[PDB]
Amino acid sequence: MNPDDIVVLVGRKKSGKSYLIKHYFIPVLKAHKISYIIDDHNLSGSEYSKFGYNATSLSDIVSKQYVVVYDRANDDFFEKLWQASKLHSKKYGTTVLIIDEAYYHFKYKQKVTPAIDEALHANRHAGLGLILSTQRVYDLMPIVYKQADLIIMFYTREPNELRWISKYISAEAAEKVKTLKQYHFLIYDVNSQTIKIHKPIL
Ligand SMILES: Nc1ncnc2c1ncn2[C@@H]1O[C@H](COP(=O)(O)O)[C@@H](O)[C@H]1O
Ligand SMILES: [Zn+2]
Repeated sequence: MNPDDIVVLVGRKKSGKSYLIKHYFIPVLKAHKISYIIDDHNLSGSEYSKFGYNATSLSDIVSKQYVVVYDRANDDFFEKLWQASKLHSKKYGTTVLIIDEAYYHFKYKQKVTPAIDEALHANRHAGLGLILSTQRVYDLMPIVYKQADLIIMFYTREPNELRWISKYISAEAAEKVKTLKQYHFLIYDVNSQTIKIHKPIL
């Protein structure tokens, strides 16, 4: 794998999306001593509170190695977060920014600020990987899928979703996602146009 990859996770509630982040991605990052920042929008105790230092200021995001951000509010937040995260990776080296409700920052039809643009196109220069998760394929700007290194998808047969997957990801991906069993997930490697059907994690 690669710490500075953009990984997009797509699946409904209880599909196994969060489980994959909590019991695969997070433990493997830790084990390899890859630092991470969790931009957490779910609530006392954030969904990801157990997995890092619960930051209460921008300075905490820069200075703590494993950090959880409670994102429950100004509209320039991502720009602030992004700035803080860049300073974080200068200190800790390559860092994964984990965003569990990615449609907050990368929603379909939203304007693209320079920060969002850097996040999608220059993330390796910035020393920052991304793990973005969303409920439906069509929640995010199509551009996110074009810029992804890896796209992970759980079962769906929703026709709008299949059309988006064919159009912006892979028509072959759109074929295989229809037959995924519970907790199984398709991995599409954007760079090698490779598909792998992965079994449920242990
Ligand atoms: N091996 C497994 N892979 C994925 N999900 C599992 C597994 N075993 C149990 N689950 C259940 O699936 C939930 C994950 O759903 P989600 O909120 O989409 O992550 C967990 O909280 C468990 O209740
Ligand atoms: Zn956020």
